[PDB]
Amino acid sequence: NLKENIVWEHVFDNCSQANVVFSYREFFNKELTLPDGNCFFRAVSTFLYDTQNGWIEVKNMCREFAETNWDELPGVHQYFQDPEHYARESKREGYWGGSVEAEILSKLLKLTVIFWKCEDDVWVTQGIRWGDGNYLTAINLLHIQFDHFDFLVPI
Repeated sequence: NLKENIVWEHVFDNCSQANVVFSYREFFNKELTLPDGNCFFRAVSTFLYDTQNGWIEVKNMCREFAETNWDELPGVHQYFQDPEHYARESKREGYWGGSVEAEILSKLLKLTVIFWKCEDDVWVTQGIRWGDGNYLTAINLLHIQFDHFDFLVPI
């Protein structure tokens, strides 16, 4: 029961986490992303544009929100000194998206972002969430081994 039986526990700022056990195919259809280091941005691109091909625009909008709204990003502050530092690192070859950008996008887009942990391509066992919504009002990502992210579309 994804709408009522989840015990989300505060982590930090707008981030919470939970043990939540379900076969993801009962609630979602999975859309694969290219297995490169841009997979997080590819998954969000699929949500925004119906194609993973716009992943650079997602990286761009994260950098821009860091510049215009730096004060609202305490999670980002744990890892980056200022917006210019974030822009420098996120443009680098080999940068991998994740929790930093989940915070940024939840606040830029004003919706919830959820990472659903799944290690056997069937069963989710944990969630981590930025924002206060449930999965129907969220960007849902399947978070599998080696920090690969695929996109999940609610049924």
